[PDB]
Amino acid sequence: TQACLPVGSRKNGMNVNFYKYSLQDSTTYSDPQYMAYKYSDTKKLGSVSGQTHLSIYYDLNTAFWNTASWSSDLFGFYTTPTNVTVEMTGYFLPPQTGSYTFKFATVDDSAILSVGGSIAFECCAQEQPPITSTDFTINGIKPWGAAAPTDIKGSTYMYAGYYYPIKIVYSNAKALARLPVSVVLPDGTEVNDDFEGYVYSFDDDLSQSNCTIPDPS
Ligand SMILES: OC[C@H]1O[C@H](O[C@H]2[C@@H](O)[C@H](O)[C@@H](CO)O[C@@H]2O)[C@@H](O)[C@@H](O)[C@@H]1O
Ligand SMILES: [Ca+2]
Repeated sequence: TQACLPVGSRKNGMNVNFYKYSLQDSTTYSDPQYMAYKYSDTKKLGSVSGQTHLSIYYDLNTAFWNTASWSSDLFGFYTTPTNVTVEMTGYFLPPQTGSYTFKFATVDDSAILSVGGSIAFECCAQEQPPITSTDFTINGIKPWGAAAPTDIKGSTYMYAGYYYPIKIVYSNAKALARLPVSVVLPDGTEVNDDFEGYVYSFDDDLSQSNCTIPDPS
């Protein structure tokens, strides 16, 4: 897996961008091209930065489930979380060399995790429009109106001390939003929801020369 060594000032946590998703659209959220990149074909609704608590939960009254609703429940950002796509980007800093098992405990309605330079995004280009890779580490999809898969896991081998691009794209098509995010470290340590000290951001520096490490090994 391709990693990076950005030399700018490090920022804490991951950037989160918000994009429109059509209420009750039961097709788009499950299109692989949409989850990978097409979500950015609309104007960004806005963004927040510095996020370390990655897990998503929005709920509302069952009497309202066929309807849009304004709330700040997603990352403090005022939107309609009943119907929205979220892109989280940053860099993962492995404390140790080994296999890392990322997990989505379940999902509602869809989410992907991509890991690696030229997979999640290009090294030193975190803030750019999305690249087109559908080589997902995790691809979770809730069937329309039925139970979502659980313990949806994916492994990446990482070398200590390099920064690995990560991208989570998440969509809610209606009603409840759910995405519990965790990772199991090579020592068996579980990191649940709060990724402080494991995820960082760097401002784009497309001039930096030695940013990409094709083979960290
Ligand atoms: O019983 C259907 C469904 O209800 C709830 O999920 C809702 C919503 O969040 C989903 O996006 C859509 C489409 O799958 O279904 C519901 O409106 C949850 O109770 C869920 O567990 C369940 O399958
Ligand atoms: Ca939903």
